[PDB]
Amino acid sequence: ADGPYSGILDSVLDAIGNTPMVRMKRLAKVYGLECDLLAKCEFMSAGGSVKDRIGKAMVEKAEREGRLKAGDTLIEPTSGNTGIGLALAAAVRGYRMIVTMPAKMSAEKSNIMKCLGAEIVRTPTEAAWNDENSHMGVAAKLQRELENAHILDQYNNTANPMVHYDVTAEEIITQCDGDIDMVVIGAGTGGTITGIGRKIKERCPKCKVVGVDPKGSILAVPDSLNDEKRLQSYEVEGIGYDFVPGVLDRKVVDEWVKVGDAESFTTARAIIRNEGLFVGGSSGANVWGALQAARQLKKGQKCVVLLPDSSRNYMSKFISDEWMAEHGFAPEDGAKVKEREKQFGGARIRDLLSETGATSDVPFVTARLSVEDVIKMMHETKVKEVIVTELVGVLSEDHIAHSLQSGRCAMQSPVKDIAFKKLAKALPSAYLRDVAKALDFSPYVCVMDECPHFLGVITRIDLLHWLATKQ
Amino acid sequence: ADGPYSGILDSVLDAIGNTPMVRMKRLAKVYGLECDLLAKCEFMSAGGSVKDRIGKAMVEKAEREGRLKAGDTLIEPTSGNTGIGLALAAAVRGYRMIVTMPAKMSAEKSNIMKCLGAEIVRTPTEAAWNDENSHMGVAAKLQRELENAHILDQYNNTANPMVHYDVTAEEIITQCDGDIDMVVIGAGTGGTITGIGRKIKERCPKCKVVGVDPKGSILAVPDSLNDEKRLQSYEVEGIGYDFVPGVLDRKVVDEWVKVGDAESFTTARAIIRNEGLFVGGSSGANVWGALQAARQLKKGQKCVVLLPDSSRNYMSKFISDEWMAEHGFAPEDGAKVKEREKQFGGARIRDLLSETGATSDVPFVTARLSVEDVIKMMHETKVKEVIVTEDKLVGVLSEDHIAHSLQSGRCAMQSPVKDIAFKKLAKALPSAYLRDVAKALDFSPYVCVMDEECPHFLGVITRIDLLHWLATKQ
Ligand SMILES: *Cc1c(COP(=O)(O)O)cnc(C)c1O
Ligand SMILES: *Cc1c(COP(=O)(O)O)cnc(C)c1O
Repeated sequence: ADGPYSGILDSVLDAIGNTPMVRMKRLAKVYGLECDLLAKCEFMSAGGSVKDRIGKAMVEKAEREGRLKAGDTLIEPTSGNTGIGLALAAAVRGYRMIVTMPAKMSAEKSNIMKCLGAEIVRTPTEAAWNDENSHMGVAAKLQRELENAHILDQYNNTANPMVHYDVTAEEIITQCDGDIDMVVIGAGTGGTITGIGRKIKERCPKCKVVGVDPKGSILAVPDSLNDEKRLQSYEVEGIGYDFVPGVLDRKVVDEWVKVGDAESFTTARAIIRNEGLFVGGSSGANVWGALQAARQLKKGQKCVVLLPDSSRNYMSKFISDEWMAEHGFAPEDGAKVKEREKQFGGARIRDLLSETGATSDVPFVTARLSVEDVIKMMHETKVKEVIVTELVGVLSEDHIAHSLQSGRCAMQSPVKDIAFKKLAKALPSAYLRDVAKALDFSPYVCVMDECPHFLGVITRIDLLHWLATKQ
Repeated sequence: ADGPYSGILDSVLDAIGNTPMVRMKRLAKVYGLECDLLAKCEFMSAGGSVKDRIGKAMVEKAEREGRLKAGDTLIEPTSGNTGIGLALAAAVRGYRMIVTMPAKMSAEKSNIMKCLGAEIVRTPTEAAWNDENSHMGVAAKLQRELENAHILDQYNNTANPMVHYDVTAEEIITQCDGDIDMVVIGAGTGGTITGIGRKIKERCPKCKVVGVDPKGSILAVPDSLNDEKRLQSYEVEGIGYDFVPGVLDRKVVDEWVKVGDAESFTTARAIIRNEGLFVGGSSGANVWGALQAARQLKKGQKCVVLLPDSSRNYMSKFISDEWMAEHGFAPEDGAKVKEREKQFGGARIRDLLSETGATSDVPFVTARLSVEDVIKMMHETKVKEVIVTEDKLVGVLSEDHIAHSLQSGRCAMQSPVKDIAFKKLAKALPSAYLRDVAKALDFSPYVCVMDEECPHFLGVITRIDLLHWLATKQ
């Protein structure tokens, strides 16, 4: 029904948590998983991350003990999500924010906490925690040098594990009705996995707890798992560290699963494709860990896995196939890239223009002609489309007539006002895959932008016609 | 309590909606609005848009009437959000998706609809609806040319308004306990405003219904409100059209408010700054319309405004200050750009290097020196940091990281310097202002001056140096 949100909320802080649990039947069918893979969609919170809970909780704990007054400054090292949570709490309750985060983290997080009025200091990616330039070290320095500064230190604050122990684990227990068999959590600061695993093993001791640690970190036990890649940076952000935080109770976890960046990202893409959950890279890491760990289970029993943050923090980072190509990551089993690679193959627009028989050339105009003369030329030449020379764009007779009737195109007005400005430059050597990719952003694709002696325009409908000629 | 999500959900479609209502006390205090401004945070749905509801429900209607079977293809013209909703519905229930959307719309929508495995064809932005190259006309053509293809036509499908009439407006009424005085809705296809306004006027006739359409659309009544910008393109996505959709009943709405791009985006950033709602531009337009319409209201009464979609669809578009500067929009009264403009002004890094006093040339290394020789030279020169050459510029190296990596088993003594150097860096020049280097420091930890006369760098600059400079002023 409507119990948590049926009322009126005083602020965004009152909208943190209460994240739904969804069954990943399609992904399990894809990967051949017998058990029920449940997903705690923590990325659906108000801040789009699991760290909203610990941010709100640290702020409430600070205010409860009188350790924090209005106008004070908050400094916090984070991979990006705790910074966003604390910036939200500060913008709501009137606190100043100064964030220290490594340069490796995506720019979306920095821009988001900039929109929230948080000063952001960046730290080198390769710097260990001991260094003078670590995000925690720079946080401590800023705390020392600044007046009325505060650091809640999510790496050691007791609120971080205790709140996942109090509300999050209780949420998953109440919705799973107590019957939980396997719990897969990503290992960052470790407060989440500690709290959740402890609270679920208290009331459901038969449940197994497996932690996910990226290849590069030293959080998994024993070190024989880390020796694959020790202290080497990874493209996934949010999980893994070069030290055990105070809130991480490594004795709560039963298994550890090392996951690389490629597997994490391809599993996140598979989640988005098959389930429709806009999740982050750490979610893909956790889901691949679950796919590796829960294979011994059968139907009936349920394995819950966390989805820490949403795609918002990595919109331009890993959703874009170009960045996946620059890193050489397998995009997905079922995706548009491989579909186009299979259907088009090595076909280039030379083959299409030759098999069609387009020995014609689209007429040209000086891009400053009047509507009267261009209408005369369009009616006398019998062709439909025209491209304006110099590129400015394209112009069709239908748009000409409709805009002239719509009161936007006077007869004496220049063509530049009524032309189509969106265009994509191509050349005959380009493959059909790349022009199909470019058509995702531009409606038309003009060729030959040698000499300006292009032949015509190519669009998606022509690609579908080409796909109908073959096969 | 826990009523809607206390159980397990079979799919993502069962997790859309149920969006909470938040009171925007801080934004009202900032803008000086006496009444209670309620915000329906529709952007927090599973798909991050208000169109998730209409997509799910149109698919439910198609399946319930036997008009849709597994394996079929779904085609729909959209500004980006209805496409996302129908793509989620298709990926879950096993349908094929082909989307037609104008090129004006953001690239994040295109990329995310590619992630759901949907074919995406674009249409020219300046194309009128009568053109055969418009998204709706191209969708009709694709339906004509393809087998088992269907168009649900959110512009004419009666599910679109009736869902907001059935569930969304009921949610608003239950959350407001019936007492609603004003309701402000953005006018795109017109389904949401029609449905919600009708359902509230049925149960709360005292409630006024105000519609928001961008300057450029012709949905306002009378036409004297459009003559500002007749059929002029706008940057906001989701609201306004060049024709009245079949679902929009313009008689349901009482007032109309025109909003431009600049006001919409400035109000969206102000919402993000003061309330903490990662929301989109059309919501800023709606909130500006509400601020201009409910000014006459007094304390106690409630003015409800809908926020259709989230910032995810405009992450790189309007959250980034660079693009808003490219379009010349006032970012916000209180923001980092104007704060730095005020605190720093026209100050350049030469003033900082002169006031502190550099009179020095930072040590330099060939970036292939052994750790033995670099530690020897650093101890003999007494300096702390060093800059390493090409193996362009590679970066900086500090003795702290040297020692800590050496003991960490990551720095051999015979290893090259490039292993331990910092690879994130930003190129600067003495003439650069403090504001631009402060902006660049948001992405790079270090900033080196005068890179590539002669390659004679004068020093390295960090945020702490800017704070120390601000400590010499008041
Ligand atoms: C915080 C976070 C996690 C989980 O970290 P914990 O320390 O275990 O709470 C996972 N992924 C991302 C991206 C995160 O930001
Ligand atoms: C669709 C949409 C609207 C309005 O849609 P209606 O159905 O006409 O209410 C507003 N903003 C955005 C971003 C949209 O996508």
